Amino acid sequence: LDHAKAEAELAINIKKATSPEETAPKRKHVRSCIVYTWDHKSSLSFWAGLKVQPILADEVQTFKALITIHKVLQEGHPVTLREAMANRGWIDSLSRGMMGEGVRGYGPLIREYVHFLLAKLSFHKQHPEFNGTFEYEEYISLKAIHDPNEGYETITDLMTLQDKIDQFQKLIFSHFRHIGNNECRISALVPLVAESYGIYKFITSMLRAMHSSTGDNEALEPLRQRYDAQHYRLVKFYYECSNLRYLTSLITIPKL
Amino acid sequence: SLDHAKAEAELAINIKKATSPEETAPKRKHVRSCIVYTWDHKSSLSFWAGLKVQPILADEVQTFKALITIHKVLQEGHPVTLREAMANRGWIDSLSRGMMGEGVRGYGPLIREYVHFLLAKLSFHKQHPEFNGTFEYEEYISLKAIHDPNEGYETITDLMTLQDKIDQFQKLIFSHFRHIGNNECRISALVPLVAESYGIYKFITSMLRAMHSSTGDNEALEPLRQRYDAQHYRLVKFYYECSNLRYLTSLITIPKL
Repeated sequence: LDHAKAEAELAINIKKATSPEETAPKRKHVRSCIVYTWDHKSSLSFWAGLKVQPILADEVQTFKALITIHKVLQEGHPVTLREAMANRGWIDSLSRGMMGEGVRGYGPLIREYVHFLLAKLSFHKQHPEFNGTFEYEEYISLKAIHDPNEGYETITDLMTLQDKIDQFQKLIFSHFRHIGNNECRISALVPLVAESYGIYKFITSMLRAMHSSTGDNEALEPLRQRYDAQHYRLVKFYYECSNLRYLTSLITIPKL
Repeated sequence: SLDHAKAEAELAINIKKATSPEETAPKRKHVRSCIVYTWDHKSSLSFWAGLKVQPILADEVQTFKALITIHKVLQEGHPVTLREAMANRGWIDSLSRGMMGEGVRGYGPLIREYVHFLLAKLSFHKQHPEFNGTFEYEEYISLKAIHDPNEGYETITDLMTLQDKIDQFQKLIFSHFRHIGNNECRISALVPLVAESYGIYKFITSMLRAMHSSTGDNEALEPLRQRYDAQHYRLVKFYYECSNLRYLTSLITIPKL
């Protein structure tokens, strides 16, 4: 069967994406996990595949699994987000540090990632119309007229998610050991840049759209103030990212 | 902005849906519509009047949800809302009295405590109209405290009193958590209390810091330092208990003290 071929191949992708190698999850295999969700309009074999891995024995393998999960939530078929809701309990179980076991010290990073991913899934449950990177043009195309009162509440939820990303990236930067490169730690910043920029772009477009063309727009000033605060804070994050040679080799850091 | 009569009619629908008997958080877009109304018309009078022809007191969940909605409108509405709220103190008080007791679902004590807190909040804003409803930080308030330390002392004391009200109320809300049910309606009241407590905390911290440099009288401010420390440790515990609530953390960032 070519069906059994497809299942066998995804199993290899998940395995190799979460190997013991202390670096970024192998891109071709993470890419193949993402593609699988689009090809079959289903992520069920992805979640099943991760559950049968020997990933809890090494905290690097657990951390690489969470990076892979994050990327698949971001870029996979929309159903991936829906099917992730049933796996909240399993995702929460990864926040342990049984084996690893703090020789390289990923425990705090694993707990912070699990907290973030559950917060991401909480948002997508509340706001199912979004895709994994909060695309504005995809979001606003689904209806003719959009409620600015829903828009206000949605932005404050996104800003709260932006705060979790900023806390998490700062924790990753603190864990950088001086000599000998931190490629696995730095690789987690790749989807965090994508997440934070996705949020930034949407809030920019939506907050602009909500402003009445003339008048003071007094009601939106709390969002403007928090938007500006998060902008300058995101500039600092992206400046620190642009000075990492390994991170800039993987992605283009947004300007802002 | 629409026709006045038609605008009040649409606001009535928002108030109705926000205060429905569904044991949930007040439906957020309708609470937002109530807040936005005050900015659009530069007046909260329609909101207060709209609440008067919305039956809520027969159902404890509706009454508690109404008090959450009132709290959010006081926080985020046009500044005139706080002034116009003063004439509705008697009515807010009436929501608790005509006593029920516990109630079937146990919102009775939470209702009475929310009314108690909201009256204390309005008492503060009457005495101290320089602040806004959400205690959005303004450095100017600490500058006033530098130049008028007698006034600053009294304002810090009153801020601390309001902080104690929030601490007592949040403790009561946590004690009424039930293992059956998502606790969303109860937890949706904690959200504005966390926001308000932090705003108060930032003001107390900055004003008390500013007053030590200006006056140089460590003996006179010692009671405020003693109370500050106590309230700090309480607030850490409050924010710690909130950190494990996933509905709350999805809506607001908990401060790290």
